[PDB]
Amino acid sequence: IVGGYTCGANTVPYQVSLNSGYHFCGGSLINSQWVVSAAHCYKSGIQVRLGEDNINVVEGNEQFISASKSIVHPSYNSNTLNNDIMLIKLKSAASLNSRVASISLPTSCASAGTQCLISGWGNTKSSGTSYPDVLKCLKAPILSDSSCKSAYPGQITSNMFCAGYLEGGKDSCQGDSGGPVVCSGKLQGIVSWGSGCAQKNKPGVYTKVCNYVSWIKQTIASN
Ligand SMILES: Cc1cc(CN)c(C)o1
Ligand SMILES: [Ca+2]
Repeated sequence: IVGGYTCGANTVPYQVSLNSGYHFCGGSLINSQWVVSAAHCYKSGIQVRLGEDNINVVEGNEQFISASKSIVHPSYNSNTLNNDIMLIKLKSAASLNSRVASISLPTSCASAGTQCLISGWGNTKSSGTSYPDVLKCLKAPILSDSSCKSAYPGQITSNMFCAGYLEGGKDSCQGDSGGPVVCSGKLQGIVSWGSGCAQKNKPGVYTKVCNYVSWIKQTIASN
């Protein structure tokens, strides 16, 4: 997250870190045994880390649970990043509490102008490289489909939306991949892609979660 703020320990209780020897992606806990992330975060050997603030220090509220299975969306295209969504099942159910909690799926799509919270352990620099240890947060509005398409000619599908600031300065970045965009207590987006970070007229692009609720529910119900 570039141009954000330090969230505060366990203030974003649905935020997970995906770890394969190191943090490589964010995710969102949607029930006691399932995480939603980006399909571009797919790899084998995933451990889900919940209750994290400082990802380099065991602070006492963590639960570390290995993934038993991952399900990449059947229509995910890695070139275009269309349908950039994946489900991860935990080998055992997380113990839910005030610091480890699920986030509700949307019942309807959020509109341009809706204020959301984006979070992650990604790069905090727009030019250089600096990775924070503690979770960073950014309040950002959803941008109109028209401005999103104008920002990225030929690249925005019906499964994507832009959020952030056309002036730049405040954005998601590398390492935030797969993490949450939460608006009014609903998971509306997944950190997906962009062009650099916090650059003028290049806002973050997010997977449009409301399009996938039926798939998520049916997949969970049979797996
Ligand atoms: C994970 C990620 C988010 C964004 C949006 N600035 C980029 C380039 O990479
Ligand atoms: Ca920790």
